[PDB]
Amino acid sequence: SRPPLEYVKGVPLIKYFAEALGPLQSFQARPDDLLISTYPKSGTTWVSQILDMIYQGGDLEKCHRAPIFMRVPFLEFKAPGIPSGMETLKDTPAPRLLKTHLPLALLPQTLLDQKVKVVYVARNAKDVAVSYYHFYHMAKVHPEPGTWDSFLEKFMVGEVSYGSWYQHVQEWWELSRTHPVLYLFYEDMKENPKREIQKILEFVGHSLPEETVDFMVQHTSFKEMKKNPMTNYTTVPQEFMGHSISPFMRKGMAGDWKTTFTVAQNERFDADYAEKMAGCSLSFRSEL
Ligand SMILES: Nc1ncnc2c1ncn2[C@@H]1O[C@H](COP(=O)(O)O)[C@@H](OP(=O)(O)O)[C@H]1O
Ligand SMILES: O=[N+]([O-])c1ccc(O)cc1
Ligand SMILES: O=[N+]([O-])c1ccc(O)cc1
Repeated sequence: SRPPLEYVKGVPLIKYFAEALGPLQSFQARPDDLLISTYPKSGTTWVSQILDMIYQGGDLEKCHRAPIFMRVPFLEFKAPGIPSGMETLKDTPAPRLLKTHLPLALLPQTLLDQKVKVVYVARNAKDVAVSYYHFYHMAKVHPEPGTWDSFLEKFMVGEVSYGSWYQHVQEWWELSRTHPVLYLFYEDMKENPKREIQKILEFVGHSLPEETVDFMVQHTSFKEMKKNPMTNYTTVPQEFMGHSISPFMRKGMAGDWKTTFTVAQNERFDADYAEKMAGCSLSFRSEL
């Protein structure tokens, strides 16, 4: 019933995920692992499904084996009456696709040392905040969200599960200068998914015929993913995720934060964002 966050090295975390970090210290990466890394609500499930269809040669018979959360072990995950990501990892064959939201301050150092390829997805802060707010309501391991205005204040000082968005997107953007990281944007995927799939294909070093890429484009669109039981999280216990409170596949839009942010909230957020992202080669689009 909505436990408080726990701080581990400056990072606020779901308490079961904090507990999960102990067993995870004995995780050993493989030169052929591939890590999907995002701040929450930035496109994790979307890119996981794309990467997993690439892994199965574009066939969809093969992606229905089990849910996405079984096919792509979530490193730090754990919950009551649900297998930890470390547990699920035991039964995952190489080459493995792995998922995390851990800041670099917590990331198993084995992944950097083994030079593990990373697919990093970033999304504009305002859509992430709105998506995160609704997520808190359905995903019951999170503390109480509160009102949207108070949730928004928490999001700006990084007092939410996994801490600061502004730091996450910046530190992984720096990492990409020195480590194999394909650094993607949710808004790009939204604008031209085929182009982004072709980018992911080239990073993992596969080629596919164009028909298979079109097939993948269709089967990873918001509407297909919303109705697919394997990707929409409807198979987990109600005590864990309340689908009738807010579906995991909620809207899938770039730019709809405008229907949630008030004008005062926007002005404050914009002033704060400019202090935080002061210098940056890194930039985001709020809208298409
Ligand atoms: N194939 C797809 N196309 C566009 N957005 C999708 C997507 N699959 C899921 N998403 C969206 O991405 C979000 C969740 O990201 P994550 O998988 O990292 O938790 C949600 O955003 P919204 O709440 O804005 O709808 C969700 O609806
Ligand atoms: O990541 N998740 O939300 C999960 C992960 C694994 C599981 O068995 C159920 C849900
Ligand atoms: O709290 N949860 O159950 C979560 C949190 C993050 C995520 O990527 C999936 C599941």
